[PDB]
Amino acid sequence: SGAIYVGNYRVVNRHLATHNDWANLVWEDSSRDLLVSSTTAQGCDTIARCDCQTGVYYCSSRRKHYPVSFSKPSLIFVEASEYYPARYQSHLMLAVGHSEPGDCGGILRCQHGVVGIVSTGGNGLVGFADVRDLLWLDE
Ligand SMILES: CSc1cccc(CC(=O)N2CCC[C@H](C(N)=O)C2)c1
Ligand SMILES: [Zn+2]
Repeated sequence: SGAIYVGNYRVVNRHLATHNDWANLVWEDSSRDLLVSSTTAQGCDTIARCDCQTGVYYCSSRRKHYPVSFSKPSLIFVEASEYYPARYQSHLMLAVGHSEPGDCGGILRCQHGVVGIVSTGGNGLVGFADVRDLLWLDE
């Protein structure tokens, strides 16, 4: 679990969105596993606007942060799950690092701010949904 809170927006994994997220829907994209809902309170976070390929993510299944080198956002095949059929997930960045299903929502940050959230993983890999291209989150 986890979310990004920026301005009057809440960014979560689309497969973990609640009934309240869908009732306050701003934008969603199944191909990115992202959903953004509106909030009444002002959010705690800053979004990075950069091309960093290193950062640190929070891993809830270890209660620890880990440094990672990650690939640039790209289209990556993701096997079928209870939430989606087998498909290409876009804007996904991979890195070597521990992850389990409940780690989705953990934030990846660089020195400039929030880069994205855990969305996939397996076999010593961890995949992050990028949010740096969503310029409208800042206005
Ligand atoms: C098996 S270790 C693991 C680590 C992190 C996550 C997972 C689960 C996983 O990748 N998916 C299930 C939820 C939706 C995801 C998606 N973005 O399509 C795919 C598994
Ligand atoms: Zn950066």
